Amino acid sequence: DKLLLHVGPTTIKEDVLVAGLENNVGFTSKEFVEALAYSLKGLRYVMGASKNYQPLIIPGGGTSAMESVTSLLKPNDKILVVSNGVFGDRWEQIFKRYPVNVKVLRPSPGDYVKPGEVEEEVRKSEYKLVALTHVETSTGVREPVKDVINKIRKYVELIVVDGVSSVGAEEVKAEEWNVDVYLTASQKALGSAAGLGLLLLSPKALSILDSQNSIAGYYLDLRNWLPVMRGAEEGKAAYFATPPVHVILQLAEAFRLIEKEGIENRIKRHTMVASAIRAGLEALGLEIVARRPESYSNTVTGVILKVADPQKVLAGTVNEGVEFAPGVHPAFKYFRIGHMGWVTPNDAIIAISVIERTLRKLGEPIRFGEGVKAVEEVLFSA
Amino acid sequence: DKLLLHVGPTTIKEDVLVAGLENNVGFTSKEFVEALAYSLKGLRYVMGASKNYQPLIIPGGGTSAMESVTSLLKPNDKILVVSNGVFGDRWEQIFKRYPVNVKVLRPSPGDYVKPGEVEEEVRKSEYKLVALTHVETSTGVREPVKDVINKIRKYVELIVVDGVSSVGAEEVKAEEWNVDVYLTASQKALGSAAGLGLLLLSPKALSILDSQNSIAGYYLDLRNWLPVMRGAEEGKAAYFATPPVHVILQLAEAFRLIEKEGIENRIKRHTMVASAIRAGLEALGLEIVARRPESYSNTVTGVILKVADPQKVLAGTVNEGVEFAPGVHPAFKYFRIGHMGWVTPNDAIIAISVIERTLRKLGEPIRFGEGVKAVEEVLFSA
Amino acid sequence: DKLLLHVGPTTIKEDVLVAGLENNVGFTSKEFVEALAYSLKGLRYVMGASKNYQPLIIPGGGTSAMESVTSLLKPNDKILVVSNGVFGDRWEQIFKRYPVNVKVLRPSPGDYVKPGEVEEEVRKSEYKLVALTHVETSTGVREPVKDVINKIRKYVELIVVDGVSSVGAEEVKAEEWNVDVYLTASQKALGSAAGLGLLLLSPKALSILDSQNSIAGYYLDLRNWLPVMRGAEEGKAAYFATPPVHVILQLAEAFRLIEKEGIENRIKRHTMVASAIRAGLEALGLEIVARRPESYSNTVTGVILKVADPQKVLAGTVNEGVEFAPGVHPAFKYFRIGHMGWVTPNDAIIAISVIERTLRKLGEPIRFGEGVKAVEEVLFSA
Amino acid sequence: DKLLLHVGPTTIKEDVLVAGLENNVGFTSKEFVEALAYSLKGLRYVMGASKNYQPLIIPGGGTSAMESVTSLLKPNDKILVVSNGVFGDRWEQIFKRYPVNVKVLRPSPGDYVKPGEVEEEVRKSEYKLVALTHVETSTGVREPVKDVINKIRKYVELIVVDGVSSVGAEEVKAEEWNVDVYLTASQKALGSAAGLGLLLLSPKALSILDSQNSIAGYYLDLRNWLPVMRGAEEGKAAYFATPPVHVILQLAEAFRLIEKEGIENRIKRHTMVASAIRAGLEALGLEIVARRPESYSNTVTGVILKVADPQKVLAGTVNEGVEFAPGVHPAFKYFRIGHMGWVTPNDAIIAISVIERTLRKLGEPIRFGEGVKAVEEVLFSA
Ligand SMILES: Cc1ncc(COP(=O)(O)O)c(CN)c1O
Ligand SMILES: Cc1ncc(COP(=O)(O)O)c(CN)c1O
Ligand SMILES: Cc1ncc(COP(=O)(O)O)c(CN)c1O
Ligand SMILES: Cc1ncc(COP(=O)(O)O)c(CN)c1O
Repeated sequence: DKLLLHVGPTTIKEDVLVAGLENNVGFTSKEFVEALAYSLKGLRYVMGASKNYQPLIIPGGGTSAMESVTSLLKPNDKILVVSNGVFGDRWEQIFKRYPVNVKVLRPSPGDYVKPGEVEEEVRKSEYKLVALTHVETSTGVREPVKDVINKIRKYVELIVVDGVSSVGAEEVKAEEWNVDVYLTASQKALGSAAGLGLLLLSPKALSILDSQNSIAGYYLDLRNWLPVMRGAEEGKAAYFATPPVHVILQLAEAFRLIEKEGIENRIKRHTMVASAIRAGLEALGLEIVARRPESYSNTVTGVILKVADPQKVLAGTVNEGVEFAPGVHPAFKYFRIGHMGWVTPNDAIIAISVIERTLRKLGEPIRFGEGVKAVEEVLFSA
Repeated sequence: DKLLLHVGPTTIKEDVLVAGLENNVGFTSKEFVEALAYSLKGLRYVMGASKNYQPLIIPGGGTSAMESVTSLLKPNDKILVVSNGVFGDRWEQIFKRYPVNVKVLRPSPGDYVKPGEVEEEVRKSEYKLVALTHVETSTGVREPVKDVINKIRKYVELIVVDGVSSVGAEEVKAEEWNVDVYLTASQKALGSAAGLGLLLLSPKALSILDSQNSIAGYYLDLRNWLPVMRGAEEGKAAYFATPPVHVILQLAEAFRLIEKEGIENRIKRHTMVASAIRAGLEALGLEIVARRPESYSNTVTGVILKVADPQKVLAGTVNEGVEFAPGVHPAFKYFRIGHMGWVTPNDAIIAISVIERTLRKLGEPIRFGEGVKAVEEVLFSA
Repeated sequence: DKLLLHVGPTTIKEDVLVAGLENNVGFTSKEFVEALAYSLKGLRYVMGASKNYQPLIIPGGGTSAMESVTSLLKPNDKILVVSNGVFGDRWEQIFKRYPVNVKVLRPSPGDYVKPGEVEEEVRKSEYKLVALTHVETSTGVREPVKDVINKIRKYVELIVVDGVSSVGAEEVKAEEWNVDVYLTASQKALGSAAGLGLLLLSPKALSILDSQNSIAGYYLDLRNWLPVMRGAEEGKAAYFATPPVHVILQLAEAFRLIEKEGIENRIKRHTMVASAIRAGLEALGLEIVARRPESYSNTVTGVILKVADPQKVLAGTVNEGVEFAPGVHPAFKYFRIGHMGWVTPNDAIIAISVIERTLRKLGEPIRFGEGVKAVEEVLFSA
Repeated sequence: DKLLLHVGPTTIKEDVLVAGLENNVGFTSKEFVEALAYSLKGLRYVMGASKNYQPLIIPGGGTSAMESVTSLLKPNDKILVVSNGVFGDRWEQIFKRYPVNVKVLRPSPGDYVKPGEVEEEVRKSEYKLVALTHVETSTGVREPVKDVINKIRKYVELIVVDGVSSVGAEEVKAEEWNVDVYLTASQKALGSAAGLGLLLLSPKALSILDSQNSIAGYYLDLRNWLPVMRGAEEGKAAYFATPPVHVILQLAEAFRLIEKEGIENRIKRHTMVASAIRAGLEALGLEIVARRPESYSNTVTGVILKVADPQKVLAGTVNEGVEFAPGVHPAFKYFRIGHMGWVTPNDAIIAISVIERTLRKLGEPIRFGEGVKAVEEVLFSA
């Protein structure tokens, strides 16, 4: 019966996986072209953008989408990374491989960089590109990206947001907020199979691709994928390199279900489920990793353990039918709950119940019983 | 009932697709680790290599596997590409993005570069790396890789072979032939879902990764994927970047079926089917694109059309229940047959039958009836 | 790659089987009710009947549908069975269990009972019920049911036709021809999973169910299933006994595909494929079991073997990737080809090719080569 | 994400459904014969019986298996039915169609017939057959079958038990308890797809089939299915009437999983889950339909509603992601929980949570919060 409440893949709807069972479909096939076109439109929809913004779906995942941003860069370009933890630091790790200049702002552990501190930095020095993380998966911290952008937009040429753990769950307004690259992956809050990175580009980013050279490699140069994406939307097949055909069939079904629910409702569901889970944790007397309550993400929650060993908690919860994620930040001793994608009020009950039973057996100080009760309470106020 | 006799994906066995229907599996899951370990061993098996050779399975496909070879290179390295057509030329297109020096040898259209000509060139200039294409998909031409390598091995540091349209269908002996990188994709003669590049590295290539810097980017630096692969074989999960989890489940099932059939039998099946198809084409009085009979690949055959329009043949054959591939070489007017993966003697009958009926309707001069008869004859001598 | 060219199940379309993958559907579920209603309408469509005719879908298959006809009978009722072989004789075997009087007409082996001979019998004696077989699966013989009925309609109270191997492949006009019960199964020319019998009742048969007692048992009394069928069409769930829920989901998808193709086209496809196969057999110099050419059914062909052992032919063809059916009539030494459901021109080529190769190996006198050629010829005249 | 906590089908494991995706399997196919043989052995295993007891798997379900017991009867035979409700009464409804004499014992509503009362009746009159219901699905009442049989065995010729809602969940010892027919269906505690009745016959029942005539019809005469079952176990195909081939593939996979878990563990799991659910109901202050605690079945629990309308509860719970079953007994106002098959401790938490939230909204007097707490408590004492 095992539940996957991990950081992605999470539990995938059966209808989504089943869409990948076509034994005679390839990259030129009519069924593929249609699924690709449909998914490109789905991307515009979940990110809040009109047809002026160009969607791309490329092989790999969040990390390949991130590296592909080098398609917009030239040697010696100046980049500012606003990093709240592991995945903010990945921008720096990627850019270390390229002839570019990188400055990184970091907050105290588990905190977030204030919009004021980013504003101050973009006024001090001239940046070609600013990189933000919408939800930092290592700590469960959501950056106030709208607030940051409103402040910095006029000082910088390009703004990119890693929405890998946010798109499909948190409010995203790529066009309204004037983001140049908003990216995500297939296996998180979109709730589909892994193997794709997804990007939405502003007209300004698109102009760079159409008119300038870049420092990109071959596979991850977005100029190489553009003909494939443009073609698909005009109902034509084009070939750059073979895409994950069947993973894209599954993505199109995920997007069908997302449009059926509606993005607003889907955001509200994530807010409810996450608040319900956080109520349960607090009632138990457990501390959340994220330092600032306004930054509690609706996809990931870090749970601090004062006594028990996170490793044993994880081994134990799998035994009781839920796979959670390990905590990977040197400043904290914790584990993570992934609550995203197709997550329901019932998943919130199971999560807090499995946490209660596992911690009681391992001798972590908690208020047994209080957790599920607090969850039920929040779910009732729906 | 439509047949996919394309260049990859081709028709995928139902058992293979079904293996991807596990809705609660992620990159740390025990089921994933096991499928990854199993597939890594399968790779050693289909490429003819002992445990001293290191397998890697990365996201994307043949093009990402090819680009990842930059992990073995330094600025100003000298590379020789032996190119028989489109996919040989892709090596040059990739290496144009990197600070390296590239020389390319090309034969007459539809021919292949003789081992003597490669020998001569590696004696004239000192090369860090030589790139070969086992089967050139654009023309259906198989390079005598063993013969080339026996001649050049002592003159060059590193030898890589693009086995994208050969591995799982043609004889491959990576260790015996002393190849440093043998690569392929998931969606060709392996007969699985698209989304993966596969590589097998010699101890010498492995030593470079373990001890030297390179010109690689981030996502395609093989050093970043090595911990994941090493870990999986020791039954441990490790994370670099999310792999196409469910595509890997499918690959492990493909490898289970391959081991059941046996690699030698599988090679024999491809040889039979391809010879049977070529007999049918010849009986019809159709010319094959590949110039030299010793190079007729057992995965792809280019079919020259003297009168009818290839585009119309393709539209027509889909109507009669087979999707073939377009011919993409400026020197020829043709279409391509993909005969690889799970292909059977019965697929050979259908292919030549659908070709007969389609060409008859479009007015291409052929000997009606003779095709299927010649196919049946070859199949009967099994 | 094995082909199932048997008498039912035959090869099932993937889309049909996949429709059965819903892990949370039961007999009251909205998805089930909808599939049941849809299939009941599909039944009216493939049998040529308006809304005045009542469809029923019951558990089991052709034999349970046949036995359920006892729902229309009283003790001492007089029945005439027109039997062309094994499945005509099944009517008598069923009715032997009931307090009824049965007379059977039979022709010479492999022949059919002429409409004149049935007319003569219904004039001599008064019958409550006449039972016909549309296609007799043991011999491949199609009875001219329209001609029989036109002659006998005025002399008899009730006419039932076993369309198990005819519905979905041969012309069926239940209302126009004034049939009282036309029945079939799910696993034949409808091309779906086994586990259901299907019946279409005239207003006169329906009046019997609504107003009279019968000799029926419990499970197979159609009066017990009527509330379930009527309910489903009015969008309501009702319970008699648990039906094969998921088999019914698959049937609804089969009917979706049938309506997409159109019944007329589907009949034409079966006629083409069967004629193509018969041309191949004749060109080979093989004799067909059915004695009279006007009775050659378009779903089944019996193939006489003069020398080889049918058992060995069957073992051999499975080896070459096609499962045919055994010949089970004491008067003949033969095997059977099932060509029904999703059968295509390509299946006809494979069938005759596999027959040629298998017979050549076993030393049955045939004209090698001529078979496939004659098939191709008929397919070309499409 | 909807849960099916109904009376059968319940939620089916994905592995089980997937086993039915084989598009080229029929009744003579080697894959079918193997699945049938395997399932017949599985039946002996879950019912506690050696090879002397004969398993049969027939089309339809529990009602067809029940009617097939007429295969053991002769005109004027005397039958005693011990009926605890709806499905006990079905025995009488079936036997009303046959030339037999039926006496029925019934207890007060929601109670059960004591072994003493059955003993008294079998001493007063001589009975050919006694029919028992192991779990009466309408009320959730388990009959102490072992105790009844120990008392009556010497006074009656044949004993049959309807184990439709018990086999795979409750202890069953058919051989040790000397039962002549123990029957069930595919879609209940076995957790597979609907479409099959399953029966296990004693040597004495088998002797009747082999040596005597009966009052059975045709399709449900077990003598007609015996050659099919005997054949399959000796690895040979035989044909009586087409079985639900793909449903049988699924059943064999269900039995594979059952053997993996072990029958004793599976019984313990059902006991735990059911006790946990009953604790939750009691903590809420809800009354259970079953009158006598020793008879609380571990597959079904009737829940009495004092204020709210059962119909609205059912409509509401579907909305909150669980489908339960309606209450169908004139003496009570209630709904039913099905907790059987693949049911887990986590399903118990969800069930009582969904019940709490739904009842709170409809104004049924309950102790909010107390339910889940009591469930968690029982699960923790595992
Ligand atoms: C915020 C964030 N950004 C980037 C990534 C990298 O994504 P991927 O593993 O798909 O390459 C992740 C990893 N889940 C992530 O959570
Ligand atoms: C010989 C050859 N090499 C490289 C490639 C590129 O592979 P991919 O499309 O999977 O990136 C192909 C494409 N079929 C190929 O056939
Ligand atoms: C003509 C005919 N009638 C009746 C039947 C009985 O159908 P079933 O096996 O589904 O009970 C068959 C068997 N395929 C048949 O071919
Ligand atoms: C105890 C009992 N016996 C008999 C039956 C009848 O079974 P079916 O609906 O499969 O015919 C049922 C129905 N669930 C049952 O629960």
